Amino acid sequence: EPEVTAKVYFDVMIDSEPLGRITIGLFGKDAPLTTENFRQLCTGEHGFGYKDSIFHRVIQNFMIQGGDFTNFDGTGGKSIYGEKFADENLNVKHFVGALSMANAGPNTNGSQFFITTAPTPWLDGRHVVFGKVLDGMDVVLRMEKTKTNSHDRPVKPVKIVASGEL
Repeated sequence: EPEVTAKVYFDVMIDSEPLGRITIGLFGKDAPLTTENFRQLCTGEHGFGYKDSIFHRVIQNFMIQGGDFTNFDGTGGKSIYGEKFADENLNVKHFVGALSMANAGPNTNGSQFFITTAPTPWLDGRHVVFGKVLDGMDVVLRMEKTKTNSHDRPVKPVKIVASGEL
């Protein structure tokens, strides 16, 4: 496993229901630019970030997806470096509990990420794995079972009510 160089957290709610804290460890040595973008979006030092954003897509036995704090539908988001930044490390394999950057092709990393819940080998080599859930995996598995109506969107918002560095 890669080395954990930092710890960030999400506090999750689903409509008048605290789900608990998800603790995330970052692979700051294998993906320094990617972890710094994620870390500073967790704290919000640049005036924007993950606080009060939602997980807009939930696919059972696959992944949950969030990070679109501009359009809330999977089309938006932006990095702290600008619009998009380059793929760093592509040799890390996905695993249950991994943090991985969503993209629209090579070198299109913004702020959208997913947390894998099952083996997803068809993403390997094409998405930058930059962290893992250290604690609160049961919260992730609870979020994964939420009711999705259409387009794999949760019928009730799965909201990150708080985020930052631990």
